[PDB]
Amino acid sequence: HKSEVAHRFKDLGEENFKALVLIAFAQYLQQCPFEDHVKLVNEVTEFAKTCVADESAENCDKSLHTLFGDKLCTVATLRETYGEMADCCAKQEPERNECFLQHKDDNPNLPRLVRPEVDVMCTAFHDNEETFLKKYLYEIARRHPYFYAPELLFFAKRYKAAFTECCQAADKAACLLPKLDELRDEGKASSAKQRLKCASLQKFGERAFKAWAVARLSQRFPKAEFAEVSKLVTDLTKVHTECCHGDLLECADDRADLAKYICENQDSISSKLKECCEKPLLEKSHCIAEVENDEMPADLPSLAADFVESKDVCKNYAEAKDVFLGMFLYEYARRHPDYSVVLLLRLAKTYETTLEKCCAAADPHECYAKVFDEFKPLVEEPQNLIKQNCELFEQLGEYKFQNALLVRYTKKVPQVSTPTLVEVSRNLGKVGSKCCKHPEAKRMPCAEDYLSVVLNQLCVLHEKTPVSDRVTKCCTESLVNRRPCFSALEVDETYVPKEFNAETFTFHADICTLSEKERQIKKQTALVELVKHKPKATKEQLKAVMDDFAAFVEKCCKADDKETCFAEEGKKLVAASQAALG
Ligand SMILES: O=C(O)c1cc2c(c3c1c([N+](=O)[O-])cc1ccccc13)OCO2
Ligand SMILES: O=C(O)c1cc2c(c3c1c([N+](=O)[O-])cc1ccccc13)OCO2
Ligand SMILES: CCCCCCCCCCCCCC(=O)O
Ligand SMILES: CCCCCCCCCCCCCC(=O)O
Ligand SMILES: CCCCCCCCCCCCCC(=O)O
Ligand SMILES: CCCCCCCCCCCCCC(=O)O
Ligand SMILES: CCCCCCCCCCCCCC(=O)O
Ligand SMILES: CCCCCCCCCCCCCC(=O)O
Repeated sequence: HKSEVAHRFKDLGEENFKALVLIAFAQYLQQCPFEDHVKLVNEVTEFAKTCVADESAENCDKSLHTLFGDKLCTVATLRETYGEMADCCAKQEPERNECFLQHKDDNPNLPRLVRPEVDVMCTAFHDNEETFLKKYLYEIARRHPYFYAPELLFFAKRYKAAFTECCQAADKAACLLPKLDELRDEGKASSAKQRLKCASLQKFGERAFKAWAVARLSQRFPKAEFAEVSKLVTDLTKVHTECCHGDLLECADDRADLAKYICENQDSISSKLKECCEKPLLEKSHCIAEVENDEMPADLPSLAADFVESKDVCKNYAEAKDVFLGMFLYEYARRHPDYSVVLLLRLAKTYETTLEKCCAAADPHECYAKVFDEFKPLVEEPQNLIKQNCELFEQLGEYKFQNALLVRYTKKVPQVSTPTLVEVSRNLGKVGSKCCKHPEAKRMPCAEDYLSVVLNQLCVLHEKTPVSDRVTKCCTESLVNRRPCFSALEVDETYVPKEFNAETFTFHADICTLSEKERQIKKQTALVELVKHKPKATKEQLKAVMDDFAAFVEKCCKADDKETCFAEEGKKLVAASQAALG
């Protein structure tokens, strides 16, 4: 178009345009105050309106990258605040934009965002809704500078809905706080999955990513032909390749192009896309990314015909090995939306290993005739793991389920920092409560998506301050093998029990007046420390100390001299436990 800024303004609408301009500036200029950014947005928006009124007005024909770069280089504090980044202004495009991307700071060292009191938030929301929400959008964007801006805008709108509902409700905090907890977790997860996809693309390569995409789209679009799934896989891998490079505009265009193609070819792809494809440009690709699986065709044949029984297996394989393997994955994935993607990838890797070995024998058919028997234990392992864990979760409930995992995992990797052991076990308990509520058919995909997040949260923390060779091995192995590796960890036999420390197991009256969450973490922290000191304690011995501890807290909270009860009966609890263990 003659004026790309006018085209964006008309396509997005003013409100959306202004919010995305704020995010973009915040993600590049992560240290400038909110008020500086608001002025930039207003200036850009007033310029944009000139172009909408006259596409041939001055500078309206300039590229969005040129205009955006020119505006960054007008920031007066650019060299004093960002130093080296101000030298990108001496360059011409496209080198100037590439230079700017290189100086995005993923660890900007900003203070943690403190959640205000419910009444305080609801009052700010009423008195200045836009400043309240937009400031938070700026705070989140500068802290997550690679977070795809449209999706950040989508979260902002869900927050707005939470505040308009709950701030006019009788019990505001009971309404609002769980909504903010759930939204924060979702945003954390979404951010983590974006980073995970890019990290995996670079380490393991384009081929491995295309395999993941073949499985993902085949489950989603089971009625589409292989050739159509494979075309979509190529474009999706290009979308993620570009998007991981970090250029928002290039990422947005590539995504809009794929959404446009998908929506123009619904009849060849899926019957679930009609609603997404009626949505505005801004939301189309995100809607499609989250579309529900289409219903699979009825009476699909067994895979044994084309992949086991046919005389042409090795011939078809050797002609074009990745196309044949992609076809195997497509046929398996479309039939099993109830599998994790990595499970489907394990089956493809198993089939490939068998074909490489067998097609070289004189009688390949005999060699690979039982290959579908090798899939059975691979399928059953996560299936059984899900059944066992969900049944234990129903028996124990979320808190006690977290403590079951806390003990188990402290014993396997006692060297991990106690805060990390608590957070990971807590989050894994949340995966149980979320996914176990699903029917069996959807449990394993649910578990995979949330475990990907939790386990990479563990890996990156460990990466920063490593402690255990076994955790680094599971974190650096095949992502397809990441979950089985963590599951195969055994109790650390060579761990030297940590030395007793008195104040670690000293408790005060503050525990009674703490929030339920902080009291849970306080107790979970001490349970980890208990196992790190007595790693060989049996489950009976541990339950007894936990039962003793529970009596000690409820007796000393109702005590009228609370402080001395906690000290006196605490010395008793510790001395009794030190003899009931070891
Ligand atoms: O934990 C935070 O600091 C945090 C606090 C928050 C959030 C988010 C947060 C994060 N995070 O993990 O940084 C990611 C997010 C990703 C998308 C959307 C929102 C958030 O929106 C309101 O208060
Ligand atoms: O990668 C995925 O999980 C994903 C899965 C998908 C997709 C898309 C996906 C993504 N993504 O990045 O999420 C972006 C997209 C952008 C434009 C069009 C489609 C998609 O359409 C169906 O299955
Ligand atoms: C993309 C996010 C846009 C706005 C999100 C914040 C809206 C106000 C709620 C912030 C309160 C703190 C949230 C928290 O710490 O859990
Ligand atoms: C200088 C960049 C900010 C102004 C232009 C931002 C345009 C973002 C496009 C958002 C629409 C994406 C559509 C999609 O994801 O499919
Ligand atoms: C569209 C190309 C599909 C190619 C299929 C490759 C064969 C499937 C095996 C997948 C192995 C992935 C390696 C890994 O990440 O562990
Ligand atoms: C409490 C943990 C969540 C519920 C049980 C999950 C079962 C283990 C993982 C299942 C499969 C994950 C993806 C995979 O490895 O194939
Ligand atoms: C925090 C360091 C220890 C991390 C322990 C690995 C977590 C195991 C994930 C594998 C599936 C979890 C469900 C299960 O307990 O079987
Ligand atoms: C040497 C150990 C001294 C005794 C201290 C016991 C600390 C164990 C904390 C038990 C936490 C589990 C209780 C709960 O979650 O309700």
